[PDB]
Amino acid sequence: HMIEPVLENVQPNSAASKAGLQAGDRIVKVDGQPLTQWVTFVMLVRDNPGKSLALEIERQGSPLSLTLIPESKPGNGKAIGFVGIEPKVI
Amino acid sequence: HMIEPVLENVQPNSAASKAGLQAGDRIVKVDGQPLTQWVTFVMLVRDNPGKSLALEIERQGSPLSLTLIPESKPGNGKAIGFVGIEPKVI
Repeated sequence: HMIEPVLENVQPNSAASKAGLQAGDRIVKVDGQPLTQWVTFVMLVRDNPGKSLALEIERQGSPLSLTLIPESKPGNGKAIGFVGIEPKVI
Repeated sequence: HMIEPVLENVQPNSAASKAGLQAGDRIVKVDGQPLTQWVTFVMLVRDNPGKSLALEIERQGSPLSLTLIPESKPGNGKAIGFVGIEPKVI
């Protein structure tokens, strides 16, 4: 296995904040695809600045659907997504 | 592109600290194996607790050679490498 898609910390507004995402939330689908690694999700975000992603998540074992919209960060090579989530500490 | 192997914050001992790494450092090779993505580096780590890593980095353009020995963290599925680095916020 690798790193499961569970939120460590969410910053304050912060796109992830505004969207309702909490620490401990687990991502289950994005745009109706299941995923199982954090990295899969990260690439998804970075690829969709200001585009809307539809998340099904598990929070306390119960389900939730949240719409999340990456902010747009220069990245200069060239324009990336940003939601403001602290990644689990390696 | 993707995410690059540049270190955001380093932590207080901590195999990464003992090993002598700093925020800003960029990983170039691990056991001669060149890398270009952050995750590539994360994998390498978690997969080698107690094992030891031939490192080549770039600090202010100046190349440099270091050795990392990841601590041995649970994960309990089953025993993972750890160094004490916080990843860029995402």
